[PDB]
Amino acid sequence: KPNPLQDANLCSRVFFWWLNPLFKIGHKRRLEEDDMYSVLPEDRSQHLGEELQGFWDKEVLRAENDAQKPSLTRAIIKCYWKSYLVLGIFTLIEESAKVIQPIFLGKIINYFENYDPMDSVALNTAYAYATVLTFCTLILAILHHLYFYHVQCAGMRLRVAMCHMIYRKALRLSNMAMGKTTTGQIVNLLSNDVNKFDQVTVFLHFLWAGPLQAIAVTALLWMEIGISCLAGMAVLIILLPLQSCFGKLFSSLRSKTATFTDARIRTMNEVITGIRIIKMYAWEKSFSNLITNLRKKEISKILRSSCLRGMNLASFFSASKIIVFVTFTTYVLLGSVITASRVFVAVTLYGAVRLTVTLFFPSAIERVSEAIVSIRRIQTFLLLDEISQRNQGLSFTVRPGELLAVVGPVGAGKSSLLSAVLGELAPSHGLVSVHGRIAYVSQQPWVFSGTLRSNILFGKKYEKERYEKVIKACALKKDLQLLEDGDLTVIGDRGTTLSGGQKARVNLARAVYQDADIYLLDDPLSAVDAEVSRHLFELCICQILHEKITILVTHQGFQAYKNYFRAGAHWIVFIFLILLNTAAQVAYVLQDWWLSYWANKQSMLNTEKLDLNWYLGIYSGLTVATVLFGIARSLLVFYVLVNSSQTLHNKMFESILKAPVLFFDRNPIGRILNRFSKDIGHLDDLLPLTFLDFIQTLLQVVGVVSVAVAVIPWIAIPLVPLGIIFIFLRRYFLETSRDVKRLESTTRSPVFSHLSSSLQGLWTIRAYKAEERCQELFDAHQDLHSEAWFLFLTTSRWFAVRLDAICAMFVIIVAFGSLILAKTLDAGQVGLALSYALTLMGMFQWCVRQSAEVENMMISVERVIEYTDLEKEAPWEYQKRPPPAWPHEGVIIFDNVNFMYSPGGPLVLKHLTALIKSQEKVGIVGRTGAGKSSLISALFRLSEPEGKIWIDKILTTEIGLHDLRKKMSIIPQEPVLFTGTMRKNLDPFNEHTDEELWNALQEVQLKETIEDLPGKMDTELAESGSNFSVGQRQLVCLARAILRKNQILIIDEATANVDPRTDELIQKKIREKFAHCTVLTIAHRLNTIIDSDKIMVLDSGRLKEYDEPYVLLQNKESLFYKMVQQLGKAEAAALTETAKQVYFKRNYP
Ligand SMILES: CC(C)CCC[C@@H](C)[C@H]1CC[C@H]2[C@@H]3CC=C4C[C@@H](OC(=O)CCC(=O)O)CC[C@]4(C)[C@H]3CC[C@]12C
Ligand SMILES: CC(C)CCC[C@@H](C)[C@H]1CC[C@H]2[C@@H]3CC=C4C[C@@H](OC(=O)CCC(=O)O)CC[C@]4(C)[C@H]3CC[C@]12C
Ligand SMILES: CC(C)CCC[C@@H](C)[C@H]1CC[C@H]2[C@@H]3CC=C4C[C@@H](OC(=O)CCC(=O)O)CC[C@]4(C)[C@H]3CC[C@]12C
Ligand SMILES: CC(C)CCC[C@@H](C)[C@H]1CC[C@H]2[C@@H]3CC=C4C[C@@H](OC(=O)CCC(=O)O)CC[C@]4(C)[C@H]3CC[C@]12C
Ligand SMILES: CC(C)CCC[C@@H](C)[C@H]1CC[C@H]2[C@@H]3CC=C4C[C@@H](O)CC[C@]4(C)[C@H]3CC[C@]12C
Ligand SMILES: CC(C)CCC[C@@H](C)[C@H]1CC[C@H]2[C@@H]3CC=C4C[C@@H](O)CC[C@]4(C)[C@H]3CC[C@]12C
Ligand SMILES: CC(C)CCC[C@@H](C)[C@H]1CC[C@H]2[C@@H]3CC=C4C[C@@H](O)CC[C@]4(C)[C@H]3CC[C@]12C
Repeated sequence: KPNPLQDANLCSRVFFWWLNPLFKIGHKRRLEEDDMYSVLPEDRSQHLGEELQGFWDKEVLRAENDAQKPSLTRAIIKCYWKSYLVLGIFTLIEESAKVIQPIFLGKIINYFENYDPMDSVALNTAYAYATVLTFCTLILAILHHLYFYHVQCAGMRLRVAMCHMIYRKALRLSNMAMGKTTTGQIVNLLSNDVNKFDQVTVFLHFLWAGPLQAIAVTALLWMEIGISCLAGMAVLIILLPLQSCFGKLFSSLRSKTATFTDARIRTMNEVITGIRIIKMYAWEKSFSNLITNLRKKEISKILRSSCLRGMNLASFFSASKIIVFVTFTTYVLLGSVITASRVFVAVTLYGAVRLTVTLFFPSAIERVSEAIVSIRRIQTFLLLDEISQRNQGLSFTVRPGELLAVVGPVGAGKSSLLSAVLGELAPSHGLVSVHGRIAYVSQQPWVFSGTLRSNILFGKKYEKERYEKVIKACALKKDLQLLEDGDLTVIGDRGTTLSGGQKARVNLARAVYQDADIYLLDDPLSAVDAEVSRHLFELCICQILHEKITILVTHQGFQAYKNYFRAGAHWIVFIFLILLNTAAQVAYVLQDWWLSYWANKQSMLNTEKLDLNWYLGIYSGLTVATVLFGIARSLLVFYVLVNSSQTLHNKMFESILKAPVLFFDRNPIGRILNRFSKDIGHLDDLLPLTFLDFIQTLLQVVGVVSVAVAVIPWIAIPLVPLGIIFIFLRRYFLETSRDVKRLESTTRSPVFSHLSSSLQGLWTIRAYKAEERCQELFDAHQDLHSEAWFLFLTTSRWFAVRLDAICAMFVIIVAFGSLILAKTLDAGQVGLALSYALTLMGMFQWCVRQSAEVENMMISVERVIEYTDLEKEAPWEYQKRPPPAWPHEGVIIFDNVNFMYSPGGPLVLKHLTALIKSQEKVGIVGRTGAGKSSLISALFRLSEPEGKIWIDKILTTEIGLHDLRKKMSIIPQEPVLFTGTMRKNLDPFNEHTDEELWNALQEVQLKETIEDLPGKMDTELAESGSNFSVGQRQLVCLARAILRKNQILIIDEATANVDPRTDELIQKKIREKFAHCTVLTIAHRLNTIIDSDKIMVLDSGRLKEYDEPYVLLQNKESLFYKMVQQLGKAEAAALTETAKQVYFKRNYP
């Protein structure tokens, strides 16, 4: 993949003319990894890493010789100073041009001030000054992009070399070092701490170009207006601590909102995870109340932070107005007069120095601080003790052809012995002599990123016959056939596409194919079956390894915007907001126009004087109006958008609380929580800020264009082509930038994956001498990502060059049409128009970038609105409320009941017809998934069933959901305890008394177990009772059932893996607590339901038998007797005897 940048001229490199085919291809179709350009030889990972490693080694040697600490910063400087000096030269030139061009602007205005229609030498000099101004504009607009690309490439090179050296160090760390650190510390310092180097170089040269530019601008201002510049300079200086305090207060406000956002997200996770149980118990109202309280508490602080951010933006908007106001107020109060040549030179110089002071210097300070911190961290990492290069009283030897075996309990030291053999255990005393290639198998299987064939090869050359022999010996044919691509299938991190046995088999195959002199195996057959383990142990060891040293360890659009804005406030508020923004921009421009009018009226004079009171009063009024309107616009925009976010969140949460269980079955929990964690997070604190910034910048651009058009009406003619070209160019760019932005995102993850895999299997990597091959693989992975970072930089520069070309064409048109039509213009108009044209720079590009960011961020709004209108089940309440004691008896009649999880899916129940008399015990038996689990769903109307179900001669489908689910108790398979007090977990609605709760706890025998915590019952618990036992949770649910005290009770899978003592306790309490309540039990074991009055028999969703268990046991052809006989003989006899005893005791007293 040749890189056309290698064969480009200087003219083709300044304008990025070599990137056109890529944009054409991206416009035609989509871009893949085959469409990228290979990196230049000077940008390869190995080259940069080796250079920086040599410099760092020299620095470390010098520091050790001089007996002091080494400096990674000093090494980096000594490496990159030569290449970073020339960028300093060009930034010096750029800042010089920025400072210089106001002088020629003022000279053009001065020509306009002494207009003589007959003189031509003055006109020629004015044309020359305009030409020099255009040259400065072209220097600032054209070459800056190549300069910026080189500046960013320097930081990219620094980051790549950093990553290479970090990986090289991490590949040889000692065991004590690995014990001190973790596998996450190495990953994070390369995933987030090395990215500071991409941004440190952009602002690195402003630390000396900020103060110098400020001093030069102050000197020029003193030359122009005099001592009056000190007021503007004082305001500009004061602007820095104000911003520092704003930041220090916003951070404090945000750290207080985070503590509520986290609690809200945790509660959301809990309710989403336990949605079936919450719907079963009808507690959605309580959870809604809790979430509403938390959301309101978070929203208050979000409102405070939004107000602070709006004030910050208003201050940024009106700072220039305030500076110019104070400067010229003192200028005219000291006794001088106002002229257009000086006013609009001071304005331009103040604008330049204001951008420099308020943005570039603080950004440089912050990024340099972060970079220094990161360099300190990396220097700390690069100095841990490393393994020395190979130059109780264990003493044994092993010869080739000997299958040594070690058998012992866990913790004996077999793994430690193998590590000592490999050299991992440092010999405190004794001597270990190991010579030759060593093959090692770790206890835990390890598979690195790549394919199965690549994993087996481990970098070795592929051989067909050897690979086939190894595969056949390892019995991997079935595992290969299990995959789609066979042996070429890509295995993900931790083998997500395979199993543990498959990973172990692949590792064994790789070890065998490596063909080492010494073979070491650790726990090979523990995680696999019997036949495969025997086949391995025989035909891959006793024959293959019979000639090798062996040691073995064995154990055997537009609607989106419309809805987003309509959710915020009524359309009248939108009209008022539009008017407010328009008035703010109008006043902002009218202040400058008033300065121009003052200059013109002073010039057209005569001694007569000007009304200072009048002019200064109108000036101050315009400034005050500008400031107030900016503040109002910012506050109103923030309030409206935050209210929109709040309303959207409320509607979405209310809709998802009522969505049926099918929606939660179809969607994963993480996907559900993403729209409450990330999308709402955007809508709450980033979209309003981005929207307000974009609106501000767009209105400023419109104001500049409007001033230019108003001064010279003919400028509206080239504007139509300049806008059409801009629209088409933006479409053309965005058709490829969005494809490039994802390549650099999906190519970054393999680096971290390889890092994690190499860290995990570091012992296996070092067992063989194949570590340079892993270094080369890491180099290739890093090259594949620097291959897309290159395009990310170059396409952005490509777009910026053409945007700057359009802006510079506009500036040139203004500056030359002013002189062409000089017979009708005057100094004030010319100065105003030309100064605004000069300010258009940077503003245009920032507006475009902010528009792109807003369009990117609207996806969260689209997702939130999509979840806002989900499906809704039957309402919780109906018009006809039931009698207060509708559970009179509990007789339940099923008549022609067909139930399916989803419409159009396979059926589960087929024509169920049965009757359940009050106060009887019913057992349910059958196959797993054969309709046993759908009975509770049909009875609780989780999915609306087909047919008629009668409870006390009332139809279930005729009464509301909350008026039905609340009157029948449920005991789930796995009980869940919700976060909160025991009082909350036993009675969320507070419908009972403390004495009743204590009585229930005594009945379930947790009262004594509870009354020893620091709190009586209000102790906070962990997620789903992590500090409690399964039996404890079951008894808590039993206490819930007793407290509810409903006539109908249903148990589903009571005991699965609980201790027999708690099982017997639960069974006896269930039997002796609910004598007068109808109980339906769905049990997977026949011991618990042997004494039931009747047993339901289900066969593939068909009701087969409905009679007494003894009667069914009498018939041998009955399904119940067959399932009994499957259990055994003695247990079957005991169950039959128990059924006979129950039948005799009940029916025949
Ligand atoms: C980005 C910057 C560093 C490059 C732009 C050039 C500048 C270094 C400036 C500084 C002083 C300027 C000069 C100052 C005064 C004049 C006199 C002026 O008037 C004439 O000599 C008459 C011209 C004519 O008759 O056409 C022409 C422009 C010129 C040479 C200027 C040309 C541009 C100069 C060299
Ligand atoms: C007219 C020109 C030549 C003046 C140049 C400006 C320097 C006198 C100052 C301005 C900003 C300063 C930097 C601001 C921030 C930092 C980070 C800071 O790093 C630390 O050692 C502190 C740890 C941390 O940053 O958390 C101190 C040095 C340094 C590079 C400073 C070095 C001296 C600098 C370049
Ligand atoms: C885009 C729209 C909806 C914004 C609001 C309307 C503006 C386009 C109007 C409202 C008031 C207008 C101003 C009202 C009066 C004048 C005086 C006028 O002064 C002169 O040049 C003549 C001298 C004189 O007025 O005696 C210049 C235009 C200006 C500033 C107008 C500029 C255009 C303004 C700001
Ligand atoms: C002459 C200039 C100042 C324009 C006049 C416009 C004002 C009449 C409007 C425009 C912006 C409005 C403000 C926009 C945003 C806010 C924040 C908003 O939220 C809060 O302060 C919290 C309210 C709560 O928590 O209930 C309350 C209304 C308020 C002050 C508005 C009050 C009325 C304002 C100042
Ligand atoms: C006196 C009138 C005629 C104008 C004379 C031009 C003078 C003032 C110009 C010419 C060269 C200019 C300097 C060129 C280079 C730089 C370095 C830059 O980082 C800050 C601005 C600064 C320091 C400029 C300040 C202004 C400057 C000294
Ligand atoms: C506050 C913004 C939104 C709009 C109001 C702008 C006001 C403050 C400005 C803009 C245009 C100005 C007017 C422009 C021209 C003249 C003609 C002169 O013989 C008397 C003053 C008068 C009439 C000015 C008074 C102040 C003025 C009305
Ligand atoms: C951003 C949008 C919504 C509103 C911005 C409108 C502003 C920037 C425009 C609209 C009308 C314009 C004015 C129209 C007419 C003149 C007279 C001319 O001799 C000097 C400029 C001046 C005074 C213009 C200054 C800029 C102006 C006030």
